[PDB]
Amino acid sequence: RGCQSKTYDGKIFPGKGGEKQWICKDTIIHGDTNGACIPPRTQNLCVGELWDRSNIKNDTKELLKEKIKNAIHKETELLYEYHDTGTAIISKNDKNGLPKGFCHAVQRSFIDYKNMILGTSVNIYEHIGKLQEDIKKIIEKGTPQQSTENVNAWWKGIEREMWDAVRCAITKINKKNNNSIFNGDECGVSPPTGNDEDQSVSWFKEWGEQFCIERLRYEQNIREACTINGKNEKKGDKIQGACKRKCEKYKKYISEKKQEWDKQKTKYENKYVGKSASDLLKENYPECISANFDFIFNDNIEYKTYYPYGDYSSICS
Repeated sequence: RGCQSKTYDGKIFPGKGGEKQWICKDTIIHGDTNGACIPPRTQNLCVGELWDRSNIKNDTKELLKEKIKNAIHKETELLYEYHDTGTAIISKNDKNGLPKGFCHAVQRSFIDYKNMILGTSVNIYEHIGKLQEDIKKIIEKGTPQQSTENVNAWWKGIEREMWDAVRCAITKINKKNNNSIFNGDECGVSPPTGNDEDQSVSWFKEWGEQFCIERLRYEQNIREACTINGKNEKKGDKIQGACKRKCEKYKKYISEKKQEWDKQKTKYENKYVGKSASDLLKENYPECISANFDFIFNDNIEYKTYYPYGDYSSICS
């Protein structure tokens, strides 16, 4: 049942809206994994074979494995379409001849599958949930007794194969264009690892890439509306028409993103002592280089007065 074209950042043209939004949950004690804000992509994860209610209550680990593989293959195929058509927010920016943001999206969904199966899934997500309980039962009955350790070992034992589903799907795309010859290793010869394993970090990094890309889109729109003629617009007396409109859209945007930033920044910096949320985003995404997060999301009252449009207050005046 299902696993259709993605819609998490809006439907693919001629499709209208249907976009999903980041869902932030109050993070209590976090000793193992978690994650503060759930990505729209994660909410659109192709589960189908696994769930819709669990559909693996009485399956064997071998059949569980084939379903996971099928889900991963389809997810990769669907994400390719979503970024290729330039519908995903992170694909809009610029563009092997892989669509912009596609590899990052696939890596993130792979990590989401891993965490959903290991039971170490950040915020107990509605659709999945009880799915993890049945996984543990299937594994416990299907493997030699030495419970969370057995599921972990099982995943490690099949991880290479699951990643090959991604590589295989990438090569299967070689039925479309001859602009590039995909060998399947474009998104990495091995699955994501390191800090990317921690779903909390993966989600925050995704939030940051999207945020920075949208910020640049607002900047371009602002520049086109506030800087023609020779220089001025709404410098003069106050902010005029088109320039004010674009600047106001940005102010509104930052206002909405502030809550998401605070929660993720706090969770990340408290778990990774010494490391800064700003560095994490700037070291990973080119789009975040020009973003001064501390300035953009400053809580001072003097800030909203002196800089009504945040970091773009000078272009907006």
